[PDB]
Amino acid sequence: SRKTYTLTDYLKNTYRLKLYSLRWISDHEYLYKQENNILVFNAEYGNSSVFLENSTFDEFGHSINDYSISPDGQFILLEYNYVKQWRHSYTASYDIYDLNKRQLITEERIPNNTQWVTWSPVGHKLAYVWNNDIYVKIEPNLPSYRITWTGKEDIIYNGITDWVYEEEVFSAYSALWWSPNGTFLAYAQFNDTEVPLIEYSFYSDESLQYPKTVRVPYPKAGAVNPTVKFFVVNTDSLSSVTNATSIQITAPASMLIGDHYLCDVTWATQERISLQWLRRIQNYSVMDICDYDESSGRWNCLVARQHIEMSTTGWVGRFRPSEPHFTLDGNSFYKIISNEEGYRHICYFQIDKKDCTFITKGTWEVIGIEALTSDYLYYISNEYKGMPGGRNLYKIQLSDYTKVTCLSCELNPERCQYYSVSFSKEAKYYQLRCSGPGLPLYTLHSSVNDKGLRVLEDNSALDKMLQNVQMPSKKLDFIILNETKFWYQMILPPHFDKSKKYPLLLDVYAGPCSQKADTVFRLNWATYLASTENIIVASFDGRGSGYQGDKIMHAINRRLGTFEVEDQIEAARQFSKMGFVDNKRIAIWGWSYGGYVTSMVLGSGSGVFKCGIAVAPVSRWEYYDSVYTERYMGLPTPEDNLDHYRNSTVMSRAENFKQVEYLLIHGTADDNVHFQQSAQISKALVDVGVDFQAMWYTDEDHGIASSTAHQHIYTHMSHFIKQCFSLP
Amino acid sequence: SRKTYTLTDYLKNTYRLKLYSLRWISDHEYLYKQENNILVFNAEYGNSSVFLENSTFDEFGHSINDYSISPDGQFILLEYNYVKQWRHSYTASYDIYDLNKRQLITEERIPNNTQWVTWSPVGHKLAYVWNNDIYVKIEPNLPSYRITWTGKEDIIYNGITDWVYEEEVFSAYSALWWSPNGTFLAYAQFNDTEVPLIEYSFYSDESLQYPKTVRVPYPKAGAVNPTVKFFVVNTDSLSSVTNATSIQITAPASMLIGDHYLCDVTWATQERISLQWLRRIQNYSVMDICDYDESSGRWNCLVARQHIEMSTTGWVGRFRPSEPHFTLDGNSFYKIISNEEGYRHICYFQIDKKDCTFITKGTWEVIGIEALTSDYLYYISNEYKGMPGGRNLYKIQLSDYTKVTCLSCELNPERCQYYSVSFSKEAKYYQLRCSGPGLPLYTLHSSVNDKGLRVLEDNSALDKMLQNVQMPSKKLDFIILNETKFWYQMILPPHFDKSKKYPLLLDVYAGPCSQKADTVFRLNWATYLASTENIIVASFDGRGSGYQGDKIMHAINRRLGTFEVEDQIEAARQFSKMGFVDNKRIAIWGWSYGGYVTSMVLGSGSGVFKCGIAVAPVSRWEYYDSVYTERYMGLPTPEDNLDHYRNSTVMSRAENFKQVEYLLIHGTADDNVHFQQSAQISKALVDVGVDFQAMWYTDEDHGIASSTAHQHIYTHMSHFIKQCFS
Ligand SMILES: *[C@@H]1O[C@H](CO)[C@@H](O[C@H]2O[C@H](CO)[C@@H](O[C@H]3O[C@H](CO)[C@@H](O)[C@H](O)[C@@H]3O)[C@H](O)[C@H]2NC(C)=O)[C@H](O)[C@H]1NC(C)=O
Ligand SMILES: N[C@@H](CC(=O)N1CCCN(C(=O)c2ccc(C(=O)O)cc2)CC1)Cc1cc(F)c(F)cc1F
Ligand SMILES: N[C@@H](CC(=O)N1CCCN(C(=O)c2ccc(C(=O)O)cc2)CC1)Cc1cc(F)c(F)cc1F
Ligand SMILES: *[C@@H]1O[C@H](CO)[C@@H](O[C@@H]2O[C@H](CO)[C@@H](O)[C@H](O)[C@H]2NC(C)=O)[C@H](O)[C@H]1NC(C)=O
Ligand SMILES: *[C@@H]1O[C@H](CO)[C@@H](O[C@@H]2O[C@H](CO)[C@@H](O)[C@H](O)[C@H]2NC(C)=O)[C@H](O)[C@H]1NC(C)=O
Ligand SMILES: *[C@@H]1O[C@H](CO)[C@@H](O[C@@H]2O[C@H](CO)[C@@H](O)[C@H](O)[C@H]2NC(C)=O)[C@H](O)[C@H]1NC(C)=O
Ligand SMILES: *[C@@H]1O[C@H](CO)[C@@H](O[C@@H]2O[C@H](CO)[C@@H](O)[C@H](O)[C@H]2NC(C)=O)[C@H](O)[C@H]1NC(C)=O
Ligand SMILES: *[C@@H]1O[C@H](CO)[C@@H](O[C@@H]2O[C@H](CO)[C@@H](O)[C@H](O)[C@H]2NC(C)=O)[C@H](O)[C@H]1NC(C)=O
Ligand SMILES: *[C@@H]1O[C@H](CO)[C@@H](O)[C@H](O)[C@H]1NC(C)=O
Ligand SMILES: *[C@@H]1O[C@H](CO)[C@@H](O)[C@H](O)[C@H]1NC(C)=O
Ligand SMILES: *[C@@H]1O[C@H](CO)[C@@H](O)[C@H](O)[C@H]1NC(C)=O
Ligand SMILES: *[C@@H]1O[C@H](CO)[C@@H](O)[C@H](O)[C@H]1NC(C)=O
Ligand SMILES: *[C@@H]1O[C@H](CO)[C@@H](O)[C@H](O)[C@H]1NC(C)=O
Ligand SMILES: *[C@@H]1O[C@H](CO)[C@@H](O)[C@H](O)[C@H]1NC(C)=O
Ligand SMILES: *[C@@H]1O[C@H](CO)[C@@H](O)[C@H](O)[C@H]1NC(C)=O
Ligand SMILES: *[C@@H]1O[C@H](CO)[C@@H](O)[C@H](O)[C@H]1NC(C)=O
Ligand SMILES: *[C@@H]1O[C@H](CO)[C@@H](O)[C@H](O)[C@H]1NC(C)=O
Ligand SMILES: *[C@@H]1O[C@H](CO)[C@@H](O)[C@H](O)[C@H]1NC(C)=O
Repeated sequence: SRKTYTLTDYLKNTYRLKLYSLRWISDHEYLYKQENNILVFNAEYGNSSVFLENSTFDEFGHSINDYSISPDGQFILLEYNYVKQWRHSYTASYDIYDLNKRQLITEERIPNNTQWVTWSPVGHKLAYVWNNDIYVKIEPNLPSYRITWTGKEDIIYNGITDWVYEEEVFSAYSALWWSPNGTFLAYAQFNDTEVPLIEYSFYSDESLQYPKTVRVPYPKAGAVNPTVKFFVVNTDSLSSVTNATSIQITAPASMLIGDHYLCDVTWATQERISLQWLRRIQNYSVMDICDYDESSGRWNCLVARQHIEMSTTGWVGRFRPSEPHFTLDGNSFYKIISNEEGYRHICYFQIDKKDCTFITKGTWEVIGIEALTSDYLYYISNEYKGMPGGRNLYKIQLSDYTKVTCLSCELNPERCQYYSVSFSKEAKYYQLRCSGPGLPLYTLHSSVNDKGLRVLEDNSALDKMLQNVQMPSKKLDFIILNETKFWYQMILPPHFDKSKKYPLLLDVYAGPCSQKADTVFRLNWATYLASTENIIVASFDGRGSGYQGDKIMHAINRRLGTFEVEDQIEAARQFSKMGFVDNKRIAIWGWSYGGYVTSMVLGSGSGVFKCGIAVAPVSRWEYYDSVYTERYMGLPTPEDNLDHYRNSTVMSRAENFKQVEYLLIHGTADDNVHFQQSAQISKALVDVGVDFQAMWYTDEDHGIASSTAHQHIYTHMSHFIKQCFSLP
Repeated sequence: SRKTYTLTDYLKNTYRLKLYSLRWISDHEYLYKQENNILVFNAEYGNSSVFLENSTFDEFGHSINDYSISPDGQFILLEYNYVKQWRHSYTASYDIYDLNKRQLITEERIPNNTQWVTWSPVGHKLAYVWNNDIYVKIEPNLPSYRITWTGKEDIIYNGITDWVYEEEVFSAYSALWWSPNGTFLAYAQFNDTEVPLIEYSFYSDESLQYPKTVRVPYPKAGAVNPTVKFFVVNTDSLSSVTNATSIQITAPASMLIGDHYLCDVTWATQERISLQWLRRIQNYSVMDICDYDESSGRWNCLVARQHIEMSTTGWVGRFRPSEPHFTLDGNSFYKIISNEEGYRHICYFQIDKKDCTFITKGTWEVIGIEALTSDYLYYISNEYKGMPGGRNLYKIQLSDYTKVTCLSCELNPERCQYYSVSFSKEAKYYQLRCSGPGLPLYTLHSSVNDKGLRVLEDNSALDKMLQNVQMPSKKLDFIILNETKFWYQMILPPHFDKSKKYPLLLDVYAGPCSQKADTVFRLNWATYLASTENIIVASFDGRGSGYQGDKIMHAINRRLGTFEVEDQIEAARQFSKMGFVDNKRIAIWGWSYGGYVTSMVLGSGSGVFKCGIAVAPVSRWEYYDSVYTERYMGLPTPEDNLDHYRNSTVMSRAENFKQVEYLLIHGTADDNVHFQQSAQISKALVDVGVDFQAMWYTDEDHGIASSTAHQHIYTHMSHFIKQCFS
C-alpha cells in the first residue's frame, strides 16, 4: 500500500517544491523568470507580456546563468562563464544587451574575470570590480573610468570583501553602495597585508600532474585581522576631471583606538549615509551619520549624531549590529535592538537624539523590518501563538503604536505558520511566501486594504503526488528545564505509534542564535529516515539558541562547547523518557558547528548515544576565523579567554570515543572549516587507539554540494546509520 | 589447548626474533653493540672485551642513537638529535670522542643539522655535508675545510642526493665516495632548478595554528629531471687560504646527447675510479674507467676503456646496472649482467677488453657478488634445488670455474634455505645469516677451510615460547601456466585440513623484479590472520617478478598494470580450484605497488574477489616519479608510450568497483606516493556513485610506521577483513 519517501527520491529530487521568484521592477510590476522567456506582470490585474523571448540569445554561443535589467529598462546585463568562489563570491563574463536597439554592445566590454558588477539604482550607470579595482561606466558602450589603482590580489580589495568579511560580516562579495539616485558611489577597501594565509592542496581533474596549493588570507582566532577604510566618490564628476577624488570617511575615534570592523553601510538620502562600526571585542558598536558638505566637498559626521549600541551580557546583534530603516527625509530611522529585557524590538530614533523609543515590546522578537511607508512599518516576528519558530507579517501604525495588525496570521493557520515577504518598490503590493508547516504557498496582496489578489503558486501538483506516498509527520512542541521552556521538533515515521519503541537520531546544529525547531516544511534526508527507515529524527533548541531573548541566546557567551552541548544530551534523555524511544538506539549527527557539538557530545562519556556522524566539524576554536569565533569567545590569550579556548576542543575528549561508533567526514578543499580541523581529530583518536569510520571528499568544500558528492555522502551516512541501528 | 598468535601479539611484539648485528673492524675482530656497552670479539676464538662502557656517556645530556668508530680506532663519532627525513636521509648533531685521551672534543665541533658524515676508509679523516655543502676535517679537533660553496636548499646538492636519487638510484642520502686510502674524495652535485615541487599540507601538533605546506623537488613521470655533475678533490693538498680544486669528470658523450643519470661509482684503485651512466631511456648505460694523471692533475677516462651495457627487451639491471668488483690491480673486474638467455650471471672483464667471459651459467641467477679475493669470488644465488625464492652462499675458484662450492646449502637444509652473508675486512671470516624457513640462525666461519666456528645466535628462546602457541605453517610451491612455472606461497592456518573450505586473502606486491614467494620466516599480520582467524594468506609471483630470468621479468616492459594484474587474478582462480578455498570468500590487499595492483584487480570486473584493501596505492603512472616510472614505462608522450600511461589508471575502472567492497588507505604526508593518488581514486569513485570505505592518516608518510598509526591501520584493516569474511 503506497511507497515511502526513499533515499533515491531524496537524492534524485523526484518530489520538487515549486517556487515563485519574482523581481519587482516598479511599484506596479514584476518580472517572472520562466525558464524559457522572461515575462513582465501587472500586479493589479495579473496580466502579463513577454519581456524577453527565449530565443533572443540562441546564437550567443554561451550558456547564460543569469541576467539583470537596468532600472530604467533600457539594458540587460548577461552573465556567463560563471565560476564560483566562496559562499557568495564568484567571477564571470558579461555582455550588455541594448533593448531599444535590440543589439548586443560590442565596444568597451566589461572584462572577463570580473568579480562584481551592479547597475546604479536609477538609470543605467555601471560599477564593476576587476582585478580588485573599481571601474565605473556612465554609458554601457563608452570607456570605463578607473576609480582605484591599489587593487592587489590577496592583498588590497577595493569594492569587494576579503574572505572573512564576505563570510562573517556582509554575507556578500560586494563592497560598494550606490547612493539613491546614482550620484555617489561609496565603497570599502581591505588591507590583508599581514593576515596569515590558510594553505591546502587542490587536486583538480585527473589530468593535473602536480596538485595546486590554494592560499587564502584568512585570520584564525586572535591572528592579525584585515584593516578597512571607507570612501565615497562623486560619479557625476568623471567627464570634468581625470582621477575623480575618492573622499575618505574615517573612524569615530572610539573605534580607531584599536582593531575594529565596518559592519554596516546604509544610504539615508541623496546626501546622507550612515555607517556602523564594531570593535574587535564585539560588545560595542557606533553608528555615524554623515552628510555631504556641498561647499567643502567633504563628508562630515557630527559627533552629536552618533549612536552607540552595546551589550553587557554578550556581543551586539544576532550575528552583527542590525541595519537602520530611514524615513523619507532621513531625519529619523527604525532599528531592531535588544530592549531592557533582552528581547529584540523595533525602536525609533531621531538622528540627533541620543535615546530611541521602542515601538514594539513583549516576550517575543521582531525578526526583521520589511518595509516602511509614511503610514506604516511592516515587520516579521514570532509573536503569534507564542511560538519562536513561527513567523508572521505585521504592520504597526506609525502615528499610533497601539494599532498593530497581523497580515498573515489568519490566512490559513493550518497550513501556514512561517512567512517571508517581498514588497513592490513603494510598498503598494507584496508577495507573501508561506513555507510551512504545509506545502509552500505564494500569494500576492495590495497594501491599500491588504486584500489577497490571488494565488501565485500553491504546489497543488506536488500535493497530488505526495498523497500517494506514506509521508512522515512533524511535531513541534516544548519541554521545560529549570523554569524555562525549550522547543524541539520530531520528524515522525508514518503511522507513528507511541506504543512502539523507535530508534532516534538527534539532528543538531546549535550554534549561537541557531534555530532547528520551526514550522518550515522540508523534504530532506530526515524525511527519508523517518518515512522509509522508521527512525524518529529530532532537533532541540537549547541555551544559545536564538529568537527567544538574550537570556537564552547569551547563555553561552565566552563558553562555546558547554551548555549547548549539555542541553542536547539532556534533550535526548528527556526524549527517551517519553516512552516511544528505544534507549539502545539513540544517535546524533550534525554538519559544521553541528559537527562540533556532535563530536563534543560523543566524547562526553554520557553513555546516551550509541553512534554519531560529524560532517566538516570545528575541532578547536583557535582553528576557526576571528570574526565569528571571537564574537562568542573573546581572544585566545591568558589575559582574556585562552583557558576556555583550550578546554573546549574535541581532541581533549578522544579517550571517551572508545564508547561509541563515530563517522568523521570532511571535504579536502574546505576553505571555511579547514580540513585541518578533522585531520587533528583523527590524529588524536589514532593516538589514544580509538577505532572510528572516516571519509574524505576530494576537492569538495564546506558544502560537499557537488551533485555526485552530495549523493555519495548521504548514501554513505545512510549505510552507517542503518548498521548502527541493526536495520536495512 | 594453547593460544594462537593474536593481533596484539603482532602489534605489541610479544614474540621477537633475535638478531646478531656485528660490525667488522678488521680481518680478525668485530664489535657487538650490546644495548649497554659495546664489546669487541676475536673471530678465531670467541673471547671478548669491553670496547666502551655503557656508562661512558651518562652525563652527556643527550640520548645517543648511533655511533661510528674511526677505522684507526682512535675516535668515536656520537650521533644524537636524529631527525628523520626520507627513506634514508636524516639530519643529526655529532660530537667526536677521543679514545686515547678519553675526552670529548670541544673545539671545531661538527655543526648541528649535519646531513651526512663519513670517516675516510683509513685513518681518521672526516667528510660531512652541512647546508648542502661538503666540508673535510683532516683532524677531529681542527677547523674544517669547505670544499663546495654552491650548496643551496632544495636547489644545489653537493655530496648528498636529492629526493629521486635517494629513493630510486642510490638507495642512500650520501653522494660522496672516499678513495681506498683516503687521499681523494669523489662526489656528485644534484641541480634541481627546474624540477617541479610536490606540495602538501603537514598539520603537526595540535598547537600549530596554521598548517605548514611542505615542498619537495620531485620529478613526476616525464617532467624536468635533476641534472648531475661528478667531481674529485685531493684531500691531501689542504689550505688555510685556498679552495681545494675539485676536478670534474664529464660524460661519455653517448650520455651528454640527452637527459641521463649517474647510477654507480666504484673506486678501483688508489688512482682509478669507475663510473656508470644511464640514459633517461633506461635500456642503455656506459661504464667509464678513469685514471688520475699525476702530471696533469686531471682524471682521464680512455674511450677504449668504456663498457656498454644495454637491453633489447627491457631496462638495464634489476633496478639499475649492477656494480663491478675490481681485482687487486684494478685491471680486471667481475660484474653481474644478463646473459644471452636472460639469466643474470657473473661476467669477468679486463678493463681494456670489450668482451667479458661468463663464469657462471644456467637457469637460475646470481643474486649478488659478496666478496672477492685473489683465490675466489664469493656470491649468493638461487641455484639450489632450482628454487628462485631460496638463497645460498657459493664460492668459485677464479683459476678454475669448474670448482664451485656451495658453502651454506647443506648446513641445515631443513631449517635454512635463505642466507645473507657478512665477511671480515679481508674475507678471512664470514658470518652467515639464515632467515628461513625455520627461525633465524647466525653462525661464524673461517674462510681457510670453511669450518663453522660457532653458533652466534640460534633463537632457541623464541623457539621455546612458540611451541606453546598454535603457529601457522607455510607452503612454498608452484603452478604451471603456459609451460612456465610460477611460484606461490600460502600461510596456512594451524591444523590445516584440506577437507575444509577456508576464506583466502591474496597478499600482493607484484612490482617489477619483486618476489613475494620465498623461504623467509616472518611474524607479521598474515601470521595473525592465519593463526587466529583461520584465513589462508597467499602470495603469487607472476609475470614481471624477479630472480627468474628476463623472459619473466621483462614481460611487463612498457606495460605496467597488465600481465602482473591478470596473473594475480589467474592465481586466485587456480587457488580456488584447489578444493580447500571458499570461493565466496576471496579477498586481496597490498601496499604501494601492491595497492595499485589490488585496485586494478578489484576494478577488473573478474568477479573472483569479494573485497580488498589498497594502502598508499599508485593510481596513475603520470603521478609517480620519473626514475622508477620511466624505467618500465618509457615517456608519457604521444610519440612514445602516452597511450598505455592513460590506459593503466585505476580511475578508468571506477565503475567496476560497484561489485566489490573496497577499503582505500593513504597517509596525508606521503612524500613518495602522494596523497594525491588516492585523492583521485576516491574522486573517480564518487563521480560514478560507488560506495567504499576510506581512512586517511594525518601526517603519516609512505610507511604509516609511527607506533600509534601502525597499530591503528592494522586494527582497522583487521575489522574490515573479518567483516568481509563473516
Ligand atoms: C643549475 O641549473 C640552472 C638551470 O640550468 C642554472 O641556471 C641558470 O644560469 C645560466 C648562466 O649561464 C643562465 O644563462 C643564460 O644567460 C646568459 C646571460 O644572460 C646567456 O649568455 C646565456 O646564453 C643564457 O641565455 C640561465 O638562464 C639560468 N637558467 C635558469 C635560471 O634556470 C644554474 O646556474 C645551475 N646551478 C649551478 C650551481 O650551476
Ligand atoms: N560562518 C558562519 C556564518 C553564520 O553563522 N551566519 C551567516 C550565514 C548564514 N546565516 C545567515 O545568513 C543568517 C542568520 C541569521 C540572521 C539574523 O537572524 O539576523 C541573518 C542571516 C546564519 C549566520 C557559519 C558557520 C559557523 C560555524 F561554527 C562553522 F564551523 C562553519 C560555518 F560556516
Ligand atoms: N620507489 C621504489 C624503490 C624500489 O622499488 N626499490 C628500492 C628500495 C627497495 N628495494 C631494494 O632496496 C632492492 C631491491 C632489489 C635489489 C636487487 O635485487 O638488486 C636491491 C635492492 C627494491 C627496489 C619502491 C616503490 C615502488 C612503487 F611502485 C611505489 F608506489 C612506491 C614505492 F616506494
Ligand atoms: C495589463 O492590462 C492593462 C489594461 O488593459 C494594460 O494597460 C493598457 O495598455 C494599453 C496599451 O496597449 C492602453 O491602450 C490602455 O489605456 C492601458 N490601460 C491602463 C493603463 O490600464 C497593460 O499594458 C497590461 N500590462 C501588461 C504588463 O501586460
Ligand atoms: C589618481 O590616479 C592616479 C593615476 O592613475 C593614481 O596613481 C597611481 O597609483 C598607484 C598606486 O596604486 C601608484 O603606484 C602610481 O605611482 C600612481 N601614479 C599616479 C600618481 O598617477 C592615484 O592613486 C589616484 N589618486 C589617488 C590619491 O589615489
Ligand atoms: C541626485 O542627487 C544629487 C545630490 O543631491 C542632486 O544634485 C544636486 O542637485 C541640487 C539641485 O537641486 C544642487 O543644489 C546640487 O549642487 C547638486 N549636487 C551635486 C552637483 O552633486 C541631483 O539633482 C539628483 N538627481 C536627480 C535627477 O534628482
Ligand atoms: C566588553 O567585553 C570586555 C571583555 O569581556 C569587557 O572588559 C573586561 O571586563 C572583565 C569583567 O568581567 C574584566 O575581567 C576584564 O579585565 C575587562 N577587560 C578590558 C577592560 O579590556 C567589557 O567591560 C565589555 N563591555 C561591556 C559593555 O560589558
Ligand atoms: C631503447 O628503448 C627505445 C624505446 O622503446 C628504443 O627506441 C624506439 O624503438 C621503437 C621500436 O620498438 C621505435 O618505435 C621508436 O621509434 C624508437 N625510438 C627511438 C629511436 O628513440 C631503443 O631502440 C631501445 N634500445 C634497445 C637496445 O632496444
Ligand atoms: C519558448 O517560448 C515558447 C512560446 O510560448 C514556448 O512554447 C516554448 O516552450 C519556449 N521554449 C523553451 C526553451 O522553453
Ligand atoms: C573574453 O575572452 C574571450 C575568449 O573566450 C575573448 O573572445 C574576448 O575578447 C574577451 N573579452 C571580453 C570582454 O569578452
Ligand atoms: C596596507 O598595510 C600595510 C601593512 O601594514 C602598509 O604597508 C600599506 O601602506 C597599506 N596599504 C594601503 C594601500 O593602504
Ligand atoms: C538547570 O540547573 C541545574 C543546576 O545547576 C543544571 O544542572 C542544569 O544543566 C540546568 N539546565 C538548564 C536548562 O539550564
Ligand atoms: C649497562 O647499564 C645498564 C643500565 O642499568 C645495566 O642494567 C647493565 O647491567 C649494564 N651492563 C654492563 C655490562 O655494565
Ligand atoms: C683473546 O684470547 C686469546 C687466546 O688466549 C689471546 O691470545 C688474545 O690476546 C685475546 N685477545 C686480546 C686482544 O687480548
Ligand atoms: C648546537 O651545536 C652547537 C655546536 O656544538 C652548540 O654550540 C649549540 O649550543 C647547539 N645548539 C643548541 C640549541 O643546543
Ligand atoms: C672559493 O671559490 C668560491 C666560488 O667562487 C668562492 O665563492 C669562495 O669565496 C672561494 N673561497 C674563499 C674563502 O674565498
Ligand atoms: C694513498 O694513495 C696515494 C695515491 O696513489 C699515494 O700517493 C699514497 O702514498 C697512499 N697512502 C699511503 C698511506 O700509502
Ligand atoms: C597464458 O596464455 C593465455 C593465452 O595466450 C594468456 O592470455 C595468459 O595471459 C598467459 N599467461 C602467461 C603467464 O603468459
